[PDB]
Amino acid sequence: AETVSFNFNSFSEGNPAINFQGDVTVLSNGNIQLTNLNKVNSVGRVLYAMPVRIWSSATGNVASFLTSFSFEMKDIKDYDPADGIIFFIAPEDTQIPAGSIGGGTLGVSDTKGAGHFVGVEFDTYSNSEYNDPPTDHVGIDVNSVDSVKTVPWNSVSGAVVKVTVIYDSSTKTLSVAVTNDNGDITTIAQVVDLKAKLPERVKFGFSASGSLGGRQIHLIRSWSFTSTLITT
Amino acid sequence: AETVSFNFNSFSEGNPAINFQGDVTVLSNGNIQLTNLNKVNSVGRVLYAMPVRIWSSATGNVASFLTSFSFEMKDIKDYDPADGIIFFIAPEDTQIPAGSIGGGTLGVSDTKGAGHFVGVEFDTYSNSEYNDPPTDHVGIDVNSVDSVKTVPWNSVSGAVVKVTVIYDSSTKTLSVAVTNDNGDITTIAQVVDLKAKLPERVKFGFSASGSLGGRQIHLIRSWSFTSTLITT
Amino acid sequence: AETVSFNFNSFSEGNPAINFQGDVTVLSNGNIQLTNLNKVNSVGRVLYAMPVRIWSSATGNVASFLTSFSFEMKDIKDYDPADGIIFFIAPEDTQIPAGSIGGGTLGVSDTKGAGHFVGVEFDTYSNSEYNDPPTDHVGIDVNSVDSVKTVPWNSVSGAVVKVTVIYDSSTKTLSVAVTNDNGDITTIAQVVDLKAKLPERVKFGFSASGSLGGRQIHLIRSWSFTSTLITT
Amino acid sequence: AETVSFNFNSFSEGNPAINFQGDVTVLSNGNIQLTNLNKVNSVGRVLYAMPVRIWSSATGNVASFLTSFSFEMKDIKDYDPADGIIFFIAPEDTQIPAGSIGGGTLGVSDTKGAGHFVGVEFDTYSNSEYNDPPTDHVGIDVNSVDSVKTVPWNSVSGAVVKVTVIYDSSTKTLSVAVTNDNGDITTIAQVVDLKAKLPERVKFGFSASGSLGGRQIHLIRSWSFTSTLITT
Ligand SMILES: [Ca+2]
Ligand SMILES: [Ca+2]
Ligand SMILES: [Ca+2]
Ligand SMILES: [Ca+2]
Ligand SMILES: [Mn+2]
Ligand SMILES: [Mn+2]
Ligand SMILES: [Mn+2]
Ligand SMILES: [Mn+2]
Repeated sequence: AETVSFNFNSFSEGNPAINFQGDVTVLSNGNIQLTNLNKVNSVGRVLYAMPVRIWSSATGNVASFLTSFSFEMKDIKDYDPADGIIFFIAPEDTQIPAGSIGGGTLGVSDTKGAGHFVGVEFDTYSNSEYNDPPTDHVGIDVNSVDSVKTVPWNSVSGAVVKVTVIYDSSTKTLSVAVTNDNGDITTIAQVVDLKAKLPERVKFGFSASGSLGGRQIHLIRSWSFTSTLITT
Repeated sequence: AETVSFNFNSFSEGNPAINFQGDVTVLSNGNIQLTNLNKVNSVGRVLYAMPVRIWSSATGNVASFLTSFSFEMKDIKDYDPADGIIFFIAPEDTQIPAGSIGGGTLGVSDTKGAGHFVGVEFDTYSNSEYNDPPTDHVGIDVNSVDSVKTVPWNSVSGAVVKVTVIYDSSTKTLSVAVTNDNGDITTIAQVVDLKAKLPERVKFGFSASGSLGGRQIHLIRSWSFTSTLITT
Repeated sequence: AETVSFNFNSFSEGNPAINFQGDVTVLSNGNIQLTNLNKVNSVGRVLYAMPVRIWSSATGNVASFLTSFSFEMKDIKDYDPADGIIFFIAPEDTQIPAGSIGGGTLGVSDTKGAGHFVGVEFDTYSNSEYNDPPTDHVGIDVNSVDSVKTVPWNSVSGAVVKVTVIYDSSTKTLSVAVTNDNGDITTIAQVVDLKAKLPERVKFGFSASGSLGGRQIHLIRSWSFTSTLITT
Repeated sequence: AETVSFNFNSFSEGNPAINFQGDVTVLSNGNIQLTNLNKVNSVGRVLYAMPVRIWSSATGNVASFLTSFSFEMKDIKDYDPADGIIFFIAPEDTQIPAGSIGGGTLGVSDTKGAGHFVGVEFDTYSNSEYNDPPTDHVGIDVNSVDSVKTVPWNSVSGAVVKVTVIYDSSTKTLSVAVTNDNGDITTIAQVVDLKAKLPERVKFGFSASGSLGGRQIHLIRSWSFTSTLITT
């Protein structure tokens, strides 16, 4: 029984359990703000320091994890809300793409839209070049921001959103259940083999980016985590 | 969107929001002791008053729901810790089986271990008659307690456990993630069609049965559920 | 040397192991409920019947003890949560203060809040009448409820809390580490010469007190304890 | 609050959560074995991989921590048991003393007997040079295997121990509570200022060494940590 869990009701520049990437910045309160509002093509990402082992080439067993977080996006004239937020998983050596252009890559892929990540994106700005659907949305991305599957979601300025991902390794089904402002929930799922698209040890994080014409406020609020691996 | 949401920190026998059925009683703090210990073949069930439409035959759309709740199963000599609690989903006119028999029917099935329902059971006694595993577990039950899928679980006496369930209409997946005391977490997932296996309107609830020689305590401590069915 | 250890996962009116006092009552899930909620100025206590010897005058040595216990306190309209639970150590003949008054005495002190005992008080009502910190606090008490040491704590309604308490004799330091629900721990410590405060043999127990305006649910869940006295 | 909890009921090589040093090896049943037998002057350390910041230069606050763990020492024909185990706290960039003699240093101090580290030790071999007591003892070490204070203890071949440590920041009182196979608890405490003896960030871990004449089995059955740091 190999478990790894943690809790964050407020973050802070300092706590080694958390490492920053890009323009993340800690707020007077406790929240985290990924993108910078004055930089062009900004990119921010944040992830748990110590990496997590999600499977053993020894037992072949895959790990199951339960997570949940609360973010919040918010408009800001005269720019356009973009591009959004992505909850990802990446090799223990993941850096913000080389000279990343930011924009709709969500700071996790390259210009073409690819990279070595598996995540959940809360895309608010529909990017043609990546086959985004003409509306805001929740989607599953694998080694590319050209989501494998998506789902009609609605970004609400100032709305405090709440997410809950459940990974059942016995089926390898990634399950996402978003909890909007008003109550309506949005659910998305996609059977993705982690042991096949990711290395033994990986890192869990949050990325958010903006273009030149679009910049929005990206704040992460809470992120509890627990992942158990079985070894026998 | 046609949503339905509620949250219970503690209940009562009066709050018409809850339907009590049988041995079900209510502690002096809000916990719902399902089974009675002095009675043999006891059966406790607590449905959620107001029924919920989980699919419109007109639109074919199946509702998606995210629920999380907490229970507790504490031993009591000289009996056995059987059979356990079950979070089921059954038609709006559902009632404890005609001339029930506690035991491993859990208050949802007949003698043959059959019935009209869908649920996540937390089994602690191996009743070979309905082909159960050899140890405590968590199974997904479809019109039967002879589970469709099982994962080895570990019930702990006087252990506050946490269950989070996500049903994603799109994939018709019933993701289950248990969070035992210590920290380790147990998960099991499956594909259920509800619509296929159920009427448009039903009720969500818990249940607990108790054989002749084996009785135990089944406390339901908290419960939140939010269902939504896109339709328009 | 001479050790005295025990363990309680449940209790039950019909066990010579514990003396009941006040308005105490045992629930169906094996839980000592201190205060009864339909009475003004309620005081129920509970303690190990067999008086334990913490120190002997012949040798001059004091014993060290290790104890852990868990309790649940829960809110309810229309009264306000108070006053709270207190783990205390008193003389072998310790009785509930003559003609109690409830309020911030926790069943150990009188009207002036002073008595013969030494205990840990998980406080929920700021009884300024006894120089109480303006928030749910934690503190060590020595012959009164006008704490020597206090620590901002935070009691969560309907939340299961654990507590480990250490008392080293060589330093006579009372260590206390409260583990809330969410995980963070609140701790407090102090120097206390039991030998100079309490008599050779003393009983250990729990006590909760209510008032006319305010009341709440006091649940003592489990209790294991161990103490060793050097005899040379 | 900035808590950091984890816990292992068993260990496994590779798990990025743990860092192994020296002669450390993991047994086939989840136990770690700090020392090597057929080797001379064996030293074995195991650290919680990720660093925990034990104090903030911003507020000046220390953190409190509640950790408990289980260790076992067994005799091997006809090498005398030596020297013992040590739960320590030291600067993250902590490595095994270059050219460590092992033995009475337990591999956390040099020949002289000093080193930058705080820690509780379960010493079991009279090392005149380090002013150790005449018998198996326990002690709170502060930058020297020459314990600031020790108490009599007793290593029992193949016996499993039970230790609970609590460091209350409000008093800077590190208190330990041992539990011999038989039952007697063993308390010892001391005021160590983890704010003034170490650097904001440290690593926790267990170290075990030996000699040529002295050798033995050191196993660590399970370790569970938790440390909250208030930041406001
Ligand atoms: Ca985009
Ligand atoms: Ca059964
Ligand atoms: Ca008070
Ligand atoms: Ca030594
Ligand atoms: Mn997209
Ligand atoms: Mn079953
Ligand atoms: Mn007080
Ligand atoms: Mn020593």
